[PDB]
Amino acid sequence: PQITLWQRPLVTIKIGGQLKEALLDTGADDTVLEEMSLPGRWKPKMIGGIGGFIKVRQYDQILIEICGHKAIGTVLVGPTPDNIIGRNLLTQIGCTLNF
Amino acid sequence: PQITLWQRPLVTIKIGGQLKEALLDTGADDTVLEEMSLPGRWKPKMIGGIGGFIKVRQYDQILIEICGHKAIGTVLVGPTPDNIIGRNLLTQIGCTLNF
Ligand SMILES: *[C]([C]C([N])=O)[C](C(=O)[N][C]([C][C][C][N]C([N])=[N])C([N])=O)N(*)(*)(*)C(*)(*)(=O(*)*)C(*)(*)([C@](*)(*)C(*)(*)(*)(O(*)*)[C@@](*)([N@](*)(*)C(*)(*)(*)(*)([C](*)*)=O(*)*)C(*)(*)(*)C1(*)(*)[C][C][C][C]C1(*)(*)*)C(*)(*)(*)(*)([C](*)*)[C](*)*
Repeated sequence: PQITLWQRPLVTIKIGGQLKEALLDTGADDTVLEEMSLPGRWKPKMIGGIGGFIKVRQYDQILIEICGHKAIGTVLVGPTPDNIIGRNLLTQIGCTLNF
Repeated sequence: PQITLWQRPLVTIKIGGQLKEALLDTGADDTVLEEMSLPGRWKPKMIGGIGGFIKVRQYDQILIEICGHKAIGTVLVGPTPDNIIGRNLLTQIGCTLNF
């Protein structure tokens, strides 16, 4: 899918048996979703964004289906305002920037 | 160009006499540049991200050259960690997302 930037680029993901909409974010090094329930062990961690720093938990080797495409990596769960698909998973579904 | 996401999608911009580097950020609605010297009048504005809110100053109709292409748009100048080119300018240089 070629996506134009007039509208936010939101995509359906299936993550841990639940369905979500997530933003495709090339400025995000990582993937960060709003609080949810994931099975598994996680480790504390903090990321930096524009308004400061949040404390999140990482889970690694989480299967995620992004718009019908399957990917497996680390997902950060914490208090982001929106679900964010970063470049750690954008390079698994093969996604590039073109202009 | 075709920009692949293994590395931050970082681009050279020329804005106000000055050379800067900025990230192409599809998750940013707006363009937020590091605090710098700009001519004109602006208005207080506040924006949010991961971490929370920042107070930035907003400039309309500023000419930017992004990877050589020119566009005119609102540029927000304030306390952000990196320079971000966001959807308001990225649709102007014809940028798309592909997977
Ligand atoms: C940007 C800024 C502007 N303004 O544009 C941001 C945004 O867009 N914000 C907004 C909010 C709204 C939404 N809400 C709801 N949905 N609810 C405003 N208006 O303000 N964006 C953001 O933040 C994104 C992210 C980004 O991409 C970042 N990342 C992180 C990880 O944090 C980028 C970065 C920064 C620092 C340096 C590097 C890069 C998301 C969406 C949150």
